[PDB]
Amino acid sequence: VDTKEFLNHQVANLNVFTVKIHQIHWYMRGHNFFTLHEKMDDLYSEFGEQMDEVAERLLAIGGSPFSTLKEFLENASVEEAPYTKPKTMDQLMEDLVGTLELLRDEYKQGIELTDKEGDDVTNDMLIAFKASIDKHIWMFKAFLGKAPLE
Amino acid sequence: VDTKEFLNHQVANLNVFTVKIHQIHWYMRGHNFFTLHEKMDDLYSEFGEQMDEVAERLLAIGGSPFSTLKEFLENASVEEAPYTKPKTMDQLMEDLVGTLELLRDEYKQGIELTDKEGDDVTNDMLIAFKASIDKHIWMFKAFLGKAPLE
Amino acid sequence: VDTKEFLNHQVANLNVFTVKIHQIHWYMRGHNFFTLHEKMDDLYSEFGEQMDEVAERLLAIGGSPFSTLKEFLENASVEEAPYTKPKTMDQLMEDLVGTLELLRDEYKQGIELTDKEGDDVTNDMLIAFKASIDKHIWMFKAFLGKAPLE
Amino acid sequence: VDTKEFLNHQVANLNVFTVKIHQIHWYMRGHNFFTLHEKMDDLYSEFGEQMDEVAERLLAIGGSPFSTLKEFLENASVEEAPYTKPKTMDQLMEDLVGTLELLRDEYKQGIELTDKEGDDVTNDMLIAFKASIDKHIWMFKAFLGKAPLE
Amino acid sequence: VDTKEFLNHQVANLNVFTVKIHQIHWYMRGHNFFTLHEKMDDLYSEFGEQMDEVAERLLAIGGSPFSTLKEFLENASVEEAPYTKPKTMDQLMEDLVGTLELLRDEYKQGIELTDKEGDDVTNDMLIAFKASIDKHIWMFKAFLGKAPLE
Amino acid sequence: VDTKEFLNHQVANLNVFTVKIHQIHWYMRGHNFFTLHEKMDDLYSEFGEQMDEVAERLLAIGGSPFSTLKEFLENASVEEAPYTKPKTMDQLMEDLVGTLELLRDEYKQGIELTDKEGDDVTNDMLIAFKASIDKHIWMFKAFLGKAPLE
Amino acid sequence: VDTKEFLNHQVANLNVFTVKIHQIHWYMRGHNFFTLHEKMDDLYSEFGEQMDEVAERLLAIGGSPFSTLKEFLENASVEEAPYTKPKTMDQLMEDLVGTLELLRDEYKQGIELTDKEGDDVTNDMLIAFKASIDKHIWMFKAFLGKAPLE
Amino acid sequence: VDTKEFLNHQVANLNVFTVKIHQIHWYMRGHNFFTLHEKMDDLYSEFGEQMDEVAERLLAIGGSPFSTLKEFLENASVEEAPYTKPKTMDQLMEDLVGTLELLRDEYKQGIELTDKEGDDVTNDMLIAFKASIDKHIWMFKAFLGKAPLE
Amino acid sequence: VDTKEFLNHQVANLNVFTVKIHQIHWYMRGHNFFTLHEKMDDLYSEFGEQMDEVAERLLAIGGSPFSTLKEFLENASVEEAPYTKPKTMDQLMEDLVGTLELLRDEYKQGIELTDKEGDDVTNDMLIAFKASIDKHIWMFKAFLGKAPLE
Amino acid sequence: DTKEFLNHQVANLNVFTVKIHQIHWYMRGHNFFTLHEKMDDLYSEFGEQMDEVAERLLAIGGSPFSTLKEFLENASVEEAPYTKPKTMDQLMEDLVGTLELLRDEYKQGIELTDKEGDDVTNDMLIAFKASIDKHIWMFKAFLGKAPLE
Amino acid sequence: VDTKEFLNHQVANLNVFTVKIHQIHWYMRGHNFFTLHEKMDDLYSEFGEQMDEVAERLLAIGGSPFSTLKEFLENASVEEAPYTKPKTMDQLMEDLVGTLELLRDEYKQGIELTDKEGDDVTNDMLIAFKASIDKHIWMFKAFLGKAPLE
Amino acid sequence: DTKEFLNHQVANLNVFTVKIHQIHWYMRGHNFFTLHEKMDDLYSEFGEQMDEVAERLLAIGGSPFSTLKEFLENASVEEAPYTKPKTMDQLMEDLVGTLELLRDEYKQGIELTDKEGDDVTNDMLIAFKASIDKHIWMFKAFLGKAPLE
Repeated sequence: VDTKEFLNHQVANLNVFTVKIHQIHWYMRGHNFFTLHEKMDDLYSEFGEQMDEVAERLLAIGGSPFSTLKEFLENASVEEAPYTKPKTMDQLMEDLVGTLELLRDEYKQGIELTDKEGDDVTNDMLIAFKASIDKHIWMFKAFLGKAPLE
Repeated sequence: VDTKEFLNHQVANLNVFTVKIHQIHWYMRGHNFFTLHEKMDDLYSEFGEQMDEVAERLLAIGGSPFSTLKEFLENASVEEAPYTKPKTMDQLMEDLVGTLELLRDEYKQGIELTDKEGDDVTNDMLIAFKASIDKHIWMFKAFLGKAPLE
Repeated sequence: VDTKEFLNHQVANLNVFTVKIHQIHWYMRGHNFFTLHEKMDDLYSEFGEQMDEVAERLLAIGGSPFSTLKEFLENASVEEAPYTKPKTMDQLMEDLVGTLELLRDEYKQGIELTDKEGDDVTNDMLIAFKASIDKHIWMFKAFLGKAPLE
Repeated sequence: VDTKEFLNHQVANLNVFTVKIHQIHWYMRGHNFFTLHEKMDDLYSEFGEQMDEVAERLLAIGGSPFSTLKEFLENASVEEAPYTKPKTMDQLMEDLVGTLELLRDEYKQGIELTDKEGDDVTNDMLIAFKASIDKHIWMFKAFLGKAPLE
Repeated sequence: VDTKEFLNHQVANLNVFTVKIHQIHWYMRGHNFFTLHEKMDDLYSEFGEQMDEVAERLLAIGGSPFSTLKEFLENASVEEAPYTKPKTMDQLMEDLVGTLELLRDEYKQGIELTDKEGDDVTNDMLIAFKASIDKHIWMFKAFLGKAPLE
Repeated sequence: VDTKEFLNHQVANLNVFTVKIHQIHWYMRGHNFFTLHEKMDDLYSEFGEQMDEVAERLLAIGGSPFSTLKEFLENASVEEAPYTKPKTMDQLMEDLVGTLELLRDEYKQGIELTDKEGDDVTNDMLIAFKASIDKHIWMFKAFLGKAPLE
Repeated sequence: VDTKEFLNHQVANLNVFTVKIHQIHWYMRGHNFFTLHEKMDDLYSEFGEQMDEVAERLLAIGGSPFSTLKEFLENASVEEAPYTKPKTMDQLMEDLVGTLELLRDEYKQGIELTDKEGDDVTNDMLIAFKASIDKHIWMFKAFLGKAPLE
Repeated sequence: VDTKEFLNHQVANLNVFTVKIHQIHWYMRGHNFFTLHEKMDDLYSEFGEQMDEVAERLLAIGGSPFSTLKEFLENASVEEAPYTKPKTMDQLMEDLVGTLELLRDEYKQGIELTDKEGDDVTNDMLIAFKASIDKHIWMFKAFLGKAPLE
Repeated sequence: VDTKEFLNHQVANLNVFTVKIHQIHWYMRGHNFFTLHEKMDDLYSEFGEQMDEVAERLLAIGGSPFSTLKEFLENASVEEAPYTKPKTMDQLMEDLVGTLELLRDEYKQGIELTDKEGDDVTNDMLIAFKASIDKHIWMFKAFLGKAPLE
Repeated sequence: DTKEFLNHQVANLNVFTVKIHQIHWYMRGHNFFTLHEKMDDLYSEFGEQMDEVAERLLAIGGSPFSTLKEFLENASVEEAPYTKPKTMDQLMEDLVGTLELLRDEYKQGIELTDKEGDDVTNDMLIAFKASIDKHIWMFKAFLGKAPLE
Repeated sequence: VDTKEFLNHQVANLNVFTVKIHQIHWYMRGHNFFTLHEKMDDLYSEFGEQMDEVAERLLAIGGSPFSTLKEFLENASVEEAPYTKPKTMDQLMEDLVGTLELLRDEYKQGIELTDKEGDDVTNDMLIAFKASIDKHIWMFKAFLGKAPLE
Repeated sequence: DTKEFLNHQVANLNVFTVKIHQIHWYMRGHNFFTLHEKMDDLYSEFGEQMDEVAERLLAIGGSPFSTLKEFLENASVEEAPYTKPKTMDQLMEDLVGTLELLRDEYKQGIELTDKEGDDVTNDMLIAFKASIDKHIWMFKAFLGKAPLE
């Protein structure tokens, strides 16, 4: 697996993720609704920007980003489920935290990979994104009454 | 079809549409690249906001929006295709104009539908969206050297 | 009943309502105090502006808005009660949602009435207000762990 | 008359009207000069925008807007007279109020017309403009010490 | 009388007063309509904020603010009258100046009282409010062609 | 021709010119549509401001500005034609550049005239406007692939 | 008389003038109070800036600006009188207009003088200031129901 | 104690207090994490500013503020404890409320002290700070479901 | 002396003081020119606003402010001298510090006076001004290498 | 070493910004307005790169070139007088070429500073290269070409 | 020493350092007082932000930041001394520059350590902070007339 | 003529902005922060003068110099490499000197364009000179000197 395949894989991942953030944003209920609803708006913007930047980096290294929902589903390792049963706020936030941890570890693989391949720019980009992702994992786990690595 | 089903269909449509806008945004080449590149960012934001407002309206009337790429693919009438053969700027803009016209005509059907069901709010929302889509159809058709309805 | 009497009635209702928003704003306690306190400031501004526009529209059609607390009490259908026994955040929010539902249904009546008398402008105004009120009913009921319209 | 002809007619009307607004802006005298001078600047921008939006709407439905002073004079029903003998602030404001009432009633006819032809977007646009015109008529008639419908 | 009762009394007074400002804002006519209309918006905001700070200060000292129109009418010393006969701009402004003078003198009483009970914070708050009210009395009486305190 | 009549003549010119800018704005088609569409918006604001400043200067020197479309048509040397046969983007831009060169030359005569009459203020004003016009001629001729003085 | 003496004379003049503007600002009474009071704030700032720029220009040409009230009184041709008798709004505005006309004519002498002396920078500065002064003379005379040169 | 010693003591207190605010900011967990996390950012800035202003006031009256952590620990009466065992949101907020009450009462003593020594400026400064502290105590006690003085 | 006479004396003082600030602003030379030049602009604005607020307070309590340079010269205790012999930056700053100390001590006398006359508003106003002056005395004395009270 | 490289890039970046102005002044064609404003943007961005590089060189104890003579004597970027405007595609080709030169030279600087343990200068150059790569994609797309083409 | 302990040690360092910046801010005297006073304000904000970011990073990797002055004193290697004997501006700046060089070198060890442990995020963060610190050392040493590495 | 003058000032202004950067990078002393930011301000202002002059030259049918070589060959402003930082007073003396040179040359351009009937270029140069005179007063005051001294 090389840099282009990793960035394209993350394009698929991030599209599935922003749709998931919309799902939480729309279906959440409970006493933390206002704060976590606005917060999901913030996350949607942030990872939409991550997605645009990953696609633009892929383009800049001569790659071709996935650009259809078909390709995003076919290639993403992030998972999604239709919202049938009502979920508690904690359950939605655990789904979010799980996806954030997936994206963190996959980005770690991308950082190591781009280091071996000598792609310093992509490396730096992935590191910055991971920094934000770690911050979120800490904050949302704090919401869940848990330690970041718990 | 009723109002809830129509709005949900438009949620699917707009997700497919915004990803299509991203496709044009990433893969376009030619002398108009900078202008239409920024223009695609603007359209992405605008129809992202349309989708947000449609989903929020569907929520406010007791509906349940589609919230996965699987559901969007299963329900959208907007057509997507992976970017394989290279396309000219005029060709990408013709795809954009085509989907805008589809959304226009479906929005007209939704306006008549909601006006028949007595949902005044959704009616007004759809009319505002159509106002904007008609403007975009005029402008992009002008870019293509054509009259709006031609 | 005609358009003028309806708008004036809503002047009375909206004054009683903004004062109610102040009651909730001042007397609320519980873990969501900070978020819901700011939220009540927002609602006070929003419905203060709704009240200003209803009065200005009433003036523009040749009407005379109620302009004293006495007239407001005499004509408003929104009910107010002095704050004697402590209420929980959920009790205050249920009162708020109740008044929002009252305003939604009465605004629906005004939309139908103004559409019957051929007052297009007042109709459009009430429809925009109802759009926002429906949004609020969804969000606050979501705060209460309930579906909108439930 | 149909929708296209009506919109074009209002383009001519709005050009004659904005020029009249400039006339009052330039020639007014009296103790309310500073307030009403700035106010005329505001109206000039607002009705310049109405004109731009009416023309863009006309373009979007396949029409061809008038685009010369000759066509405006030949087609406008708004009436203009060169400033000759000095006029009082109340006289100029009466001219403005009269033209505003002309535009109000003609917009009423257009709202009915677009409602008959099923042009929902143009109907909504004209309704918004009429809301603003009604507000202005109330305020300027108040300036003249008169009721909005007096 | 003590500090809590005074602040609550001013809650009632300021609610009756802001509604009065709305009455003047809506019903005014004459050559100064535009300037005094905007000015009334400013006063409504300013004394709305004074009312919010008086209530928040009352809460902060362990008091319970009046929070209904009924309590406001029952306890406020500011007098309100329904708008039946037309009033001139000068009559409305004289009513406004009168209520400002009432508030000035009562605030003077509260400054002396709170200085007597050792409530430094409430004293400082009332003194700032009186500073502004005195400024308003000067300016509006100047509008009336009169000296302040005359 | 003296200074007052020169400024009034330019009031007419600038009114016919801004309407022409609107014509180009509305009827343009082709690949440069978006950039030149916004650019025409900018030019309309700028030359509207020049016109307002010219009229205010005419007022300040004891003049009486033209304030009707009839006066503008009778006195303007700028040429207008209703948009009948379709024109290319280069043709509309060549019309615009032509009118700009007309305004440049007439302003040159106004600068010489005002220097002759000792009108330092109007001289300075016309020089500033001419600076702007010269820049516009350079940029639009560069757009047309032409030298500024070509 | 040379450039330095003229600029220093205008430093004295402008200081006396800004104090006069404060006088009008403080002592004015009448129905135009709010507009003309704020307007005097605007004028105070504008001519304070003229004064700073004249002094900085004098410094830049090797001169030494007056910098005491003593020097301002001893050198200014603008006149001032203590406010003893109450004046009407029109009387204050006539005093202002008179001072503006004095400053206009003296600036005209400075423009001619700096032209003969070849001081283009000071010339341009004085011309810009005069442009504003003419605009004010027109506007304030319009307030007085008079033509600018009347 | 005199004014200088009191102000220096409050410098030490405010440094210990801001560090405590950071402690709560970092270690909080629970469903209100996002709101109270931002809230702690706000308090950290506000009380950082109180500290800066207290120190600058101390400098202005000829005192010498503590300027090392050692002096802060040796002189502060605010008490700090390292975060060891996990604490609930209510436990941390109780610590904050307690420290706020300590600062409130000590500020009361300082207001009396500066009032005795005739230090009007420091008296006023401490009164403003106490107003803010009283507001915070009301709000945070409301968060804990308690009355401000309970 | 009473409150009105004191405030009027301070109007005279502050006019002389702001002109002195302008003198330092124009004539200063040395390595600190840029910093102290901007600093003088800031002080000019600040004490200009002090003078505005003092005059407005004098108006609000029924007084009549001095409004000519003649009256300011006749009544101010602040000393001005024409700039003849060149002065160093330290010397100009010592003049500034001297006048700031004069205003401080006179403001202390006014604070005691107004507190004795029971004018709480003017008392608070003067205390705020003294707070700022004490800060400035600290900073400029620090610039001069001195302790505040030295 | 690192100092020699950064100073070289000061010269390169001064020649480059002057060239950006050259394109800004001499461009003609239907894309004039968009690319004219675009050249303003590029001039700001690489003006800032140049300032930031010089500040880094100073921060590590170096002395930046600060005269046009030193820039000409040291820069590897190439400039040519325009008599003459050239087509828009020609100017964009020149710009893309200089961008690729700066990209590759910056890559050499990243490797150099990595070997020398200058983490800060390494990070700075990586950030600049990220932007330069984006520009190469966009201007190459303008020219109807793939990025690495 | 590992990454968690390194970051915590830097939390202590940055707290002692910001308090030191406050010391310099408060006690500085001399001709450069104003510029360096504001500059110390800026440094305090910047290094406060570095400290907050370091603690948030420590939290994100499963660490527990020091959160008391006692922990800061016991763990910080940055040196502080109470301000007793007066110091010159160059002495305070030399203390500041010294602490900056300490932080630069300790951050260099943290960069090497984090590179060793594979902590790409913390590595990148420390590099950004070190970039800023290197710039500050250059600028402050230039202020002291010294070379950066001198 | 006017075109020759404006193009000469393009060269002058490019040499000047590079010199402003030179002062910005090499200054040391107690006034470092104020004059460092001040040099940022001057670089922006004369950068804009340079752009505006070039745009005027284009607007009158000229072709601006657009390479460092042309700037060196045509500019009357003088530059010297700094090895070497120099005192703050020395850098400010150099700056004031270039400002006076630009002032006098701009005066010649005002007279020239006045004789040639180019009112626009005349007004532009007069505005620039106004600013340059203000700067000469302020920097001369910084040096403890009278403006025309």
